[PDB]
Parts: sequence; structure tokens; C-alpha cells
Amino acid sequence: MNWKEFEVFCVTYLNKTYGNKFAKKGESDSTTSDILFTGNNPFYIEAKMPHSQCGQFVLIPNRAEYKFDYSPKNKSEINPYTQKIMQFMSENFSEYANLSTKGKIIPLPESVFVNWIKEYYKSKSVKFFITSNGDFIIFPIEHFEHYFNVSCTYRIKKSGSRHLNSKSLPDFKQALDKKGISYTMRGLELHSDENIHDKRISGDDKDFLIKENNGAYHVKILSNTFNANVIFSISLKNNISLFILNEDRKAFEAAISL
DNA sequence: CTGTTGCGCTTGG
DNA sequence: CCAAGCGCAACAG
Repeated sequence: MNWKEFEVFCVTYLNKTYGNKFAKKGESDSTTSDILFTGNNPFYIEAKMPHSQCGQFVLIPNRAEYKFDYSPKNKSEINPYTQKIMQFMSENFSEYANLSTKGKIIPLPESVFVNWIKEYYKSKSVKFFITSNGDFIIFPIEHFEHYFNVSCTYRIKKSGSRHLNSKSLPDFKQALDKKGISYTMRGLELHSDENIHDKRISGDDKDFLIKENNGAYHVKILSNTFNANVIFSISLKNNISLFILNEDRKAFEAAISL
């Protein structure tokens, strides 16, 4: 299943097993965490697939100073582990200053990255993670390293899309016409008997993406922002202590009972 | 009202 | 399986 279905699967399990106290938040909403527990001890739960990413922050190369600057537009604050990562990258500036989509790994001790994750998720009011290897695994954030291997890379990650808008409509129609596509439009709604699902076309410095939903097409404008972020990847361990697993399930049971 | 950015999410070439 | 990015919301203008 995909990540959206996986999160629903986790919420269904939580409500079935522990009562109707858990709610999934909006898909792709970056301002909140995946699952909210309702109770006198409220907290969020992150659902993670076995191979997932797990937080980021943008760094801007300062070529005049040969160091990295923490973006003032980042949505979490510098913690001591952020600072260790920035120090390593800045002291190795020539190795990281040339940004790439392939990414440059950061070979610091894994504990630095685990500690970043623990601080970051604490700051988001996330007390537990849920994952699955065929059975559901629920654990408190302080035990993260017993469940996931963590790595960290610095890579360009293009920013996301936006909806086609009225101002961009002439440019979009011009791009369609140059491609020879037969279509009509009612406002921002596109109609075509051609097979244009997931089609990419461009014009006047705009890259468009045509998505099919309902009974017609929804057009997106892709970003032109290509900044680079430190970003964490996690891989579920194949060998997890059953002793830790069982005590962590009891810790979850305590948290929802407070 | 529009375009930019950073964070969500593993993904699919 | 590894180089790579779109769906989303807050922001500034």
C-alpha cells in the first residue's frame, strides 16, 4: 500500500485496539503530525513506513564566509544537534557547497541524527511512533534508535506545486496549443478526450502538470525553487529487541491512560 | 490574488 | 533500489 493508505491502516488499528481516541490529520499538511490522540494527556503519533524520511531543515551556503546558514524561514529552531551538523558541514564546506539533487551524505555518528530526531519530534508534541513489519510496532520517541537505522544527507529538494490560477491561464493554454492538444476549458477546469493524465508541458517559465481527478483534469504549476535541505532517512531494523518492544507497548498503554 | 519557500510523504524510473 | 520531487499551508507582497 502507499503511505496514505498506511497511515489510515495505523489509525484503524489504534482505534480498534485502544478505543476510539485517534484521528488522522490532513494528507501532506506540513504543519502538524500524522495522528492525534484525544484524552487528558493529548499527544501526536507519527506513522512511518519501514523506509521513510523523518524531518529536515534548509541550509543556505554562504560562499563569502565559507559556512552554512540556517534558513530564517525554517519551521523549527536550531537545537544542539542541528549545530553539530552545521559545524561539520561548514568545516567541510568545499565538500558540501556544491548543491546537488543526488545528495551528499553526512558521516557523523548516528546518535547525532537520532538525537536531532528526538528533539525535533518532542518539539512537535509527538510522543510515539507507529510502524509495521507485518505486526504493528508502537514505541516512545526516546527509544527511536532501538527500532530504526538513521542516515542523513544534504540534497536539493525542489519545492512543491500550486494550483493553476487565472493569471497563468493564458500561458497554460499557449502551452497546450503548442503541443497540439485538443481541449476546452471552463474557468480553471480542463476537458480533453486526449490521454493527458500526468502530462507535463511548459511555457513562459512555467512547468505544468496535468492531474486527473473526478471526471476531468486538475492542473498544477510546479515550483522554480531548488534549495537544499539536511534531511533524515530511516530504515526499520530487522533485529528489534522483543524485550524493548514489549515494555514500549506498556509505555504507550500508560500514556493513553493518564 | 499570486508566487516563494519549507515540510509533509517515500517513490518509481 | 537510489536519485529525486509534488501536495500541502503560511507567508510577503
